[PDB]
Amino acid sequence: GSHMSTITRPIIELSNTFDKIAEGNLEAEVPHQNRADEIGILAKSIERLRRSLKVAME
Amino acid sequence: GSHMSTITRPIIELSNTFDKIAEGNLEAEVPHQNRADEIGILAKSIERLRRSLKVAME
Repeated sequence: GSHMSTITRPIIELSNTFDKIAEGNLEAEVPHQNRADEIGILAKSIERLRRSLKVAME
Repeated sequence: GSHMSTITRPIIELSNTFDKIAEGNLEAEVPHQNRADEIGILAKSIERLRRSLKVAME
């Protein structure tokens, strides 16, 4: 592919985050958490799901 | 105006999906699964996580 645009950057990062969640890793950090636009909200949603997983394992 | 725009439609749908996942619901379906662009790939990632949750419960 091409890294000419920064739109691919957040999408690739979110993909890696989903993998770590599926594997049962509750230590990885979610990216773009400090964003304000719709991308920021989506990242926050992932973080919420991660927290719920930790509670279940506990 | 904003409602007419389809930019908010996919983000809102993804949010609802995250909620259903957090609640332990493995019956809800993921939207935009048939998409080809980066949005389609992201939806597929959510579906994979949902499947993993079902395996853990079972």
